Amino acid sequence: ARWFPKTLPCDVTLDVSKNHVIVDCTDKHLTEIPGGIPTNTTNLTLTINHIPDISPASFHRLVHLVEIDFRCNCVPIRLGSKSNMCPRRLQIKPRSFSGLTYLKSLYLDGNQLLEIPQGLPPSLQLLSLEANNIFSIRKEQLTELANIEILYLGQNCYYRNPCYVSYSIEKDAFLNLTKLKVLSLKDNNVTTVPTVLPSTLTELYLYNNMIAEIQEDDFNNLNQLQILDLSGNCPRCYNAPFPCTPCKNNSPLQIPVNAFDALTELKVLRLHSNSLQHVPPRWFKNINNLQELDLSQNFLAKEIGDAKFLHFLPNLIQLDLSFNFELQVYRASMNLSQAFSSLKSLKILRIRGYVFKELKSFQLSPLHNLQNLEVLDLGTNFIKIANLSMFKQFKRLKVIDLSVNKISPVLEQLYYFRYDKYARSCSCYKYGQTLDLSKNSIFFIKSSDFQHLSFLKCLNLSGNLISQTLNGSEFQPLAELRYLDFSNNRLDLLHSTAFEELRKLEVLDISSNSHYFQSEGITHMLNFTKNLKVLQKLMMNDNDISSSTSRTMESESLRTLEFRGNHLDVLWRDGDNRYLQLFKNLLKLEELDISKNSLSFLPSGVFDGMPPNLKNLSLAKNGLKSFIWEKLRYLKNLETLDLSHNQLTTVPERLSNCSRSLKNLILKNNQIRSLTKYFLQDAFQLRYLDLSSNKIQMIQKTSFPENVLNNLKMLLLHHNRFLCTCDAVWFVWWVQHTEVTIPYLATDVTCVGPGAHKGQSVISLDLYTCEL
Amino acid sequence: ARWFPKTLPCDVTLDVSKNHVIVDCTDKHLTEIPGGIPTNTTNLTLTINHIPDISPASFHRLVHLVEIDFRCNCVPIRLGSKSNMCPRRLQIKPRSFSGLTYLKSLYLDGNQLLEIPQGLPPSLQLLSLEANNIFSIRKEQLTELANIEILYLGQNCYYRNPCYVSYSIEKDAFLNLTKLKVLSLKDNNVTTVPTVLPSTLTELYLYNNMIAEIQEDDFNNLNQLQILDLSGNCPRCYNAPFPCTPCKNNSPLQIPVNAFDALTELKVLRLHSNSLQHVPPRWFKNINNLQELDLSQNFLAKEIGDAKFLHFLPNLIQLDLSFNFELQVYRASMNLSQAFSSLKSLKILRIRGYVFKELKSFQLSPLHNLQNLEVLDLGTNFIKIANLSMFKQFKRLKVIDLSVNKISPVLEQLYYFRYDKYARSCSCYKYGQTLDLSKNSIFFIKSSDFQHLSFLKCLNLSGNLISQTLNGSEFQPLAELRYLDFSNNRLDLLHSTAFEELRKLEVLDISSNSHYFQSEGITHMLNFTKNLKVLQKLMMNDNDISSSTSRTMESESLRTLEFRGNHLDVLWRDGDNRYLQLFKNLLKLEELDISKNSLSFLPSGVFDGMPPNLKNLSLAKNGLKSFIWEKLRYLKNLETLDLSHNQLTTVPERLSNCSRSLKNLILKNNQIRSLTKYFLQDAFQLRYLDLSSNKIQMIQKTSFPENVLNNLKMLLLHHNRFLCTCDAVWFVWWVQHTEVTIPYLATDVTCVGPGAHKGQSVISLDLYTCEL
Ligand SMILES: *[C@@H]1O[C@H](CO)[C@@H](O[C@@H]2O[C@H](CO)[C@@H](O)[C@H](O)[C@H]2NC(C)=O)[C@H](O)[C@H]1NC(C)=O
Ligand SMILES: *[C@@H]1O[C@H](CO)[C@@H](O[C@@H]2O[C@H](CO)[C@@H](O)[C@H](O)[C@H]2NC(C)=O)[C@H](O)[C@H]1NC(C)=O
Ligand SMILES: *[C@@H]1O[C@H](CO)[C@@H](O[C@@H]2O[C@H](CO)[C@@H](O)[C@H](O)[C@H]2NC(C)=O)[C@H](O)[C@H]1NC(C)=O
Ligand SMILES: *[C@@H]1O[C@H](CO)[C@@H](O[C@@H]2O[C@H](CO)[C@@H](O)[C@H](O)[C@H]2NC(C)=O)[C@H](O)[C@H]1NC(C)=O
Ligand SMILES: CCNCc1nc2c(N)nc3ccccc3c2n1CC(C)(C)O
Ligand SMILES: CCNCc1nc2c(N)nc3ccccc3c2n1CC(C)(C)O
Ligand SMILES: *[C@@H]1O[C@H](CO)[C@@H](O)[C@H](O)[C@H]1NC(C)=O
Ligand SMILES: *[C@@H]1O[C@H](CO)[C@@H](O)[C@H](O)[C@H]1NC(C)=O
Ligand SMILES: *[C@@H]1O[C@H](CO)[C@@H](O)[C@H](O)[C@H]1NC(C)=O
Ligand SMILES: *[C@@H]1O[C@H](CO)[C@@H](O)[C@H](O)[C@H]1NC(C)=O
Ligand SMILES: *[C@@H]1O[C@H](CO)[C@@H](O)[C@H](O)[C@H]1NC(C)=O
Ligand SMILES: *[C@@H]1O[C@H](CO)[C@@H](O)[C@H](O)[C@H]1NC(C)=O
Ligand SMILES: *[C@@H]1O[C@H](CO)[C@@H](O)[C@H](O)[C@H]1NC(C)=O
Ligand SMILES: *[C@@H]1O[C@H](CO)[C@@H](O)[C@H](O)[C@H]1NC(C)=O
Ligand SMILES: *[C@@H]1O[C@H](CO)[C@@H](O)[C@H](O)[C@H]1NC(C)=O
Ligand SMILES: *[C@@H]1O[C@H](CO)[C@@H](O)[C@H](O)[C@H]1NC(C)=O
Ligand SMILES: *[C@@H]1O[C@H](CO)[C@@H](O)[C@H](O)[C@H]1NC(C)=O
Repeated sequence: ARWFPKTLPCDVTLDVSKNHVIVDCTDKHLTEIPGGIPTNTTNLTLTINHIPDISPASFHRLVHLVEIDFRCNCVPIRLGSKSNMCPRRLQIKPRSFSGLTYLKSLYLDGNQLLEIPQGLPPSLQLLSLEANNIFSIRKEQLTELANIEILYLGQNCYYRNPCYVSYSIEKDAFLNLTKLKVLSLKDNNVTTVPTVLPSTLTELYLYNNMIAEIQEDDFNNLNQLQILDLSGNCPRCYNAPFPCTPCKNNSPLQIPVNAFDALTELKVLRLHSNSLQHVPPRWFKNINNLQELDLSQNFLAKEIGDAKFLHFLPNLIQLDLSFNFELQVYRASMNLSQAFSSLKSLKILRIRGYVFKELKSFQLSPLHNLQNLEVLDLGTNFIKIANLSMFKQFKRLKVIDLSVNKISPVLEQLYYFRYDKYARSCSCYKYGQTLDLSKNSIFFIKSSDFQHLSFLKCLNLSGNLISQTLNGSEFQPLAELRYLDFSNNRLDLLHSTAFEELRKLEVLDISSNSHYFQSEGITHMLNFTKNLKVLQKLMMNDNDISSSTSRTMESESLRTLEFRGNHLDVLWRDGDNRYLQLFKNLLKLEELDISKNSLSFLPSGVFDGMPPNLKNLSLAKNGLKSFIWEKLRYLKNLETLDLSHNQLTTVPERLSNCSRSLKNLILKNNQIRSLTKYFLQDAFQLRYLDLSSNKIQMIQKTSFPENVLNNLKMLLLHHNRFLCTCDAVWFVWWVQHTEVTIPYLATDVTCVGPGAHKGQSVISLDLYTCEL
Repeated sequence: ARWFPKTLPCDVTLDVSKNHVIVDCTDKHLTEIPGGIPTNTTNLTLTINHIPDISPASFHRLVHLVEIDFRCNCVPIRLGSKSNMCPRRLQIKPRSFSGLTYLKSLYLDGNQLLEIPQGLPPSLQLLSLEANNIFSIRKEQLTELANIEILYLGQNCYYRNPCYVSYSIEKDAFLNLTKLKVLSLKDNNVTTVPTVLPSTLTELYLYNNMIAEIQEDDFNNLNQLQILDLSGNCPRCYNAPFPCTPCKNNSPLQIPVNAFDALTELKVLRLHSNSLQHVPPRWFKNINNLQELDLSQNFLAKEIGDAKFLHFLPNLIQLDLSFNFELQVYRASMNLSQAFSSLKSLKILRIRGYVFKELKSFQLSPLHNLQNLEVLDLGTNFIKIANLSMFKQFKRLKVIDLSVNKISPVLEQLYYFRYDKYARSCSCYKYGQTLDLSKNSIFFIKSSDFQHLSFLKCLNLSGNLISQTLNGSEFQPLAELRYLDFSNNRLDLLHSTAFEELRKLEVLDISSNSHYFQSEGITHMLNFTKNLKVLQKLMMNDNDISSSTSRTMESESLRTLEFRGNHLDVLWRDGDNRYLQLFKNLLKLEELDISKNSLSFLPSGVFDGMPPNLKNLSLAKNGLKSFIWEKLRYLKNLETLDLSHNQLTTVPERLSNCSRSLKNLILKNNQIRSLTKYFLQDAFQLRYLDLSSNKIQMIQKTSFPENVLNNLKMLLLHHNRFLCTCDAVWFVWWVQHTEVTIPYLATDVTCVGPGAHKGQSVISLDLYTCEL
């Protein structure tokens, strides 16, 4: 199928439309730039290798390069692997880049460089030098960058990559960069705003530095600026997860009342962790276009009850005031200034970490007539009391977020406290109105708790303390609810009428409710599904279910059942036939996950007990030591079979004789040491096959007929025990010449032997002596 | 050191005092009895192999055998491995046992035998034939057993090993076994009590059968019987975890009032799962000695309120009345008859599964003057209300068990419901008075909850819903408490005064309280230990701890800290020095478990930050990819180092130069491929070394000096990658001749190659061609 096998250890992709030739050698354990890179290459990526040097030889033939991505070949010690430390900084020899007349983007982040690389071609639009050791910026070193438009210099002096001095920037070092639009000097030990900056700037990132004061004219000429981030200058250090040094005298970042007067195009202003105690209204007198304001992690608790500056922000879309509470103070209630009602455009309001005992409806009246408000986030406030009926006046909202509180009758998990959320490395909302009560202290629920909340589409009760026999009465008002997340509670399924009042429920999650399933003698009605007439997906993972009072689960609607992390091995104890049809009467079930059920064997009868339309079956991670492949004939609609992470040792003699429907067969991480002689014969309908991480030594053509292989959408073979003897000649030739997608050919499709060939890639194997 | 290497794949022990030669071939994957078993062998065990036959050659030379243990070489299908099913039942040829003039004990359980083996020697005292296929007992087949005292015939016809007919016993089949003391016919589909039985019987096991009625004279002659078990005849089938057929019309096992009149020596009567509705006092008229009565899994709920029979049981030690509740009945309270007060000798009372809402002090008054009472078990009753102060009248008890209830302001976990708790296979009580409130619904606690309970030594609150900031006030009456189990709650360690009122506390378990450690920005005072002045052991496993407001834990008493299952990798983020001394001021800490903390590397400063008297350190299961062995020099008292289940690839060049104190070094399940040339040179304090489950190919003599090997109590080497070439000549010879204890030589110290030798045990390897 190929006359010239590809030996290059990189992926090569063809973007005919914009004439791009993409060569991606990411994470190929290279110690040199590989030979034979195509001369037409436009995008060359060498990220995460151990190439110690660049020289004119490096890209000599590659005159068409628009982008070199050479990140993280020598990353700073505390940021990189401690098992493969980089011994010496990347060495760049003169005029390695000057021949590349078309080069627009150069990424050299994370190479321990000491100076800005010189000799760069004047076509360059983007230069990236994050996580190097460059902490002095001189005008002279920037002359080469006349046409530069995006310049990243951050992370060159901070606690994970120290330079032990203040960052240095020469007066007007950036000024004659007349095209520069984005400048990022974050995480750099910078002490003053650099001046004068070019008025072309649209984005300026100065956050996480040691700037104590803003001068009146620091931003005087920047009439095109759209994003300004000054966060983390004079940080609020309480409970900081990183080493945190505050400004002296509990000082805030000092910003003169007129400092932003020139910023008429500013759409985003970030003032997170600046220890602000006041927000002067005068700041925003000439900014009418501001859309996003971040004021989290300051000391604005009292300002929130006053907040006159809000009257100047009628175009604001997002307001963040999270974590402004006064230390050691547990307020009685939330005091929102009436000025919030002048925020006519607000869609997102976040006030986590205000820290107060009781929320009452009148406290939210300033928001009552904000017509665009879509998200109200009051998480992590330790609220003990809130009458949920209160939110009848907020039907228009998409998400009401009370997550992580103490109520009783999606942002990353580190978000407000992490050092740099934007550091670069080397859900039920769509169903409609969401009330998120997850991670609260709700121990008991009753219908009145949800009075006037009939409009709700998703209710998140995950991680409460609900330890209750539901009988169909607790959710009566929730007549529109489509999604209930009830995971991490203590559901007691005594009654098969549980949840039946949720007559429009489509998704139910009762995962991690194992408490009552763990003790003998307790009644469990797993047939509670019959009463849920539009239920589409049921999750009951990690419930430790090893017994059931009912012997069948019933549903004519359910299409997906997740049953992972239970004890079907106990339910299907050999000799006990009573539960072999547990799933049989889920007539429209197509996907069944019964991985992690300690199923070391399948008793006869489980396959005949499967419902008739089963399409996706997972039996992964069961410790399965044997498997009657012929029993797959009962599964007449089977398309995906996941047998990964087991102890299987054989494949079927004729996959076509076991299932002439199967498309995806996943056998990774088993103990298979050989294939049957006619394994895939006539298995035409097959499209995806994972044999990786087994012990296969040989594969002959009879097992892998090409009438089958070339309609394979992927074939995974890596991490086996291939023996590269003259018996392997067909397999080696076929692998070298096939166009079927096989991952990790360059890195993990390897001979274990004999001796000479140990560790050698099958792709590079020369077997001419077999033909002499 | 040995002139004749042992090649026999069995363990051989010498018990010089009792003149025993013990040969243990348990689970050696033998398909034949090995040659060369010592002629003096007295105890031979071949359990769990695949030896298909026994013949006169089997034990030909072994005339001194007192015991043959040949269990489970062909186990019934539903009881055995489905990956290695036994193809044909064990074959015993004639006269295989008659030459064994001293044979006292013969175990042939689980071999699918069809008849009682004939030709047995007249010395035999014990025959065991459980889990075979013998379901007709004839007097003729028993004549050979004249001297038998112990006969196990159960598990030959039941749902896990069906015979599809009723068990058959000939009239007086057992009568002429005049020495028989123990007869077990459990799990056999028996339909009547066999008669007449020999009057020597002391123990009769007839449980899990199909006996519907006892005849009035079925036990008439058994004036020596001490234990009678008739349980599981007419079973109580509700929520049974095995296929269960009740007698119909809800009939009980029918027992005439005089059926026990002859059993004057009876000490144990088991009537579990017999569907009893009454316990006639007349049953016990001539049983004056009964000590143990099991009446669990009947329908005695109403009888418990009357219970006139208890007046005839003044010597009873143990009474079990668990799971007698009426189906679908949730009683208001528990009604214990006054007759319980006549149980003068009672030590243990178990009444689980009575199922009632409210426990109150007056309900237990019949027990107030039972002076010998030690255990009151009221678990699994769904009690919602209980004033714990009532147990002030129960200071003499050792354990008050309210586990698994719904209270709100040690038996196996399958015990009452499993089919045969005695089926054979092929904790804080010690501190004093214990109140076990585990697995209840306690969400909030206050001091008054423990009013009058100052005598308690151990309190188990595990698995409740306590989601509360403790501040030192909640446990004030518990002035003698030595052990608090607070695991699986939702501890909020806001205050460093938590638990400080428990001034005699020695052990605290706060494991699996991860809830509030999972959300960012929440204050955690891990320095709460300072106030606990006699605390010896602290468990805080599986708390997901990744942040702390305090930087150090402090204690003058703590000796053991379990800190497993947290995120020290995040706390010790490279470049953040603030937590590197978290444990430094636990000045008396001797044991530290920080396994499972995602520590893929150890930041420098961790070892210098350890407290000075640390002796046992676990770093297991961390994904550790590298390790600076020289840093062990900081741990001048280190004796045990557990690095198991990591990714290490090297050992130190000279262990003695890293730690002068190290005695136990555990390196199992790593990636070590070779040892350093002088690894163990002069490591004179080393005593235990585990290198199993690595990738070692070769070991040379320089690495293993003999003056060090002579002090090793164990050296574990199994499951490596040994290369059995002429280069391995020292190691192969040394392994064959050493006296150092090396486990699994017979089974898992194996050549991986070259070719001819794959799978061969190095103990069997012949390398003479290397020496020609
Ligand atoms: C190949 O490299 C070019 C050069 O950087 C990439 O083109 C840039 O793509 C971003 C994505 O929107 C644009 O903002 C830049 O303006 C583009 N620059 C030019 C000169 O066109 C391109 O994305 C890369 N393609 C791949 C597949 O890596
Ligand atoms: C940021 O710059 C400060 C100084 O502006 C550095 O602090 C100095 O560090 C040296 C070397 O450790 C000390 O000897 C001086 O006493 C420090 N001076 C002051 C004024 O603090 C600091 O190390 C730099 N931070 C990083 C992360 O590189
Ligand atoms: C070796 O076999 C003898 C004979 O079966 C065992 O001796 C019996 O041990 C039990 C347990 O202590 C006693 O109750 C019996 O009284 C002993 N004698 C008989 C005739 O059964 C002995 O325990 C075995 N030893 C080992 C190490 O297996
Ligand atoms: C226990 O004995 C009964 C008979 O006393 C067995 O039941 C019979 O089984 C055969 C074949 O399965 C049926 O055709 C009969 O109808 C059954 N008879 C009755 C009276 O039910 C039963 O199989 C035996 N149990 C075991 C585990 O062997
Ligand atoms: C040993 C009990 N077995 C049956 C049983 N199961 C449960 C259960 N899951 N939850 C409960 C919650 C409250 C009260 C009782 C139960 C209960 N009961 C007892 C009864 C309702 C009479 O069936
Ligand atoms: C945003 C969190 N700031 C630190 C904090 N942690 C906790 C905690 N673990 N538990 C609590 C329980 C009740 C009320 C408050 C807290 C609380 N607070 C707030 C503080 C003012 C210090 O009390
Ligand atoms: C809220 O705070 C504001 C300003 O700090 C002030 O009007 C008043 O003290 C508070 N009002 C209420 C109703 O609590
Ligand atoms: C909660 O508020 C609603 C107002 O919609 C009211 O109907 C209900 O009585 C209140 N409940 C409590 C417990 O205050
Ligand atoms: C419910 O909230 C939990 C806890 O934050 C979250 O992990 C989960 O994804 C949410 N469920 C849905 C369906 O969004
Ligand atoms: C369900 O339980 C609720 C809550 O206690 C109760 O009001 C109602 O009577 C019960 N309904 C049924 C049908 O059992
Ligand atoms: C589920 O099975 C139990 C078994 O007794 C039965 O009581 C109940 O009627 C069944 N489920 C229904 C009716 O949804
Ligand atoms: C308890 O039940 C027994 C049995 O019916 C009855 O005789 C007795 O009067 C009851 N006593 C109480 C206090 O309920
Ligand atoms: C519990 O009983 C004790 C009697 O020892 C009494 O002092 C206390 O008031 C009772 N508590 C409650 C809540 O009834
Ligand atoms: C407390 O009870 C739990 C739950 O039953 C049990 O697992 C644990 O071992 C008990 N703790 C002690 C110290 O006995
Ligand atoms: C500790 O909490 C208890 C329970 O609310 C309270 O009574 C007590 O005053 C608190 N003590 C301190 C010192 O805050
Ligand atoms: C624990 O350490 C913190 C330091 O963050 C301090 O506020 C507190 O007083 C300390 N408490 C004790 C008991 O040492
Ligand atoms: C390790 O060995 C070197 C060289 O023999 C010696 O100088 C050094 O003191 C030793 N260190 C320890 C801790 O034994």
